Amino acid sequence: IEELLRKIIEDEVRHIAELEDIEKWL
Amino acid sequence: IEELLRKIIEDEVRHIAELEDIEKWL
Amino acid sequence: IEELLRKIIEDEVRHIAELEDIEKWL
Amino acid sequence: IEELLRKIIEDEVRHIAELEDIEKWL
Ligand SMILES: [Zn+2]
Repeated sequence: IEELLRKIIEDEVRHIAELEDIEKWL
Repeated sequence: IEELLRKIIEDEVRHIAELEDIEKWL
Repeated sequence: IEELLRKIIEDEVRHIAELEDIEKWL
Repeated sequence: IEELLRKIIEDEVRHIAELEDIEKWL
């Protein structure tokens, strides 16, 4: 479970970058 | 942007499965 | 923790709707 | 769309805190 949560956190972190980039580009 | 949003959606979908699994196991 | 995971899942579910809507509108 | 993306980012940010807290507690 701990390693799985780590993977989910890493995804959420990538989403912050990706969504902030979309915000900038729009 | 559309392909990027698709990738983010796919991640969020995986998170639903993963978090629901953690809920079941806990 | 179980109730907190439930709240996170609910958010992720809302994101799928919101991101799919953005996909449609773009 | 820009305001909606902002709301999603805010949720993802809360998830990082919440998931990191779960990691610490587990
Ligand atoms: Zn998310």
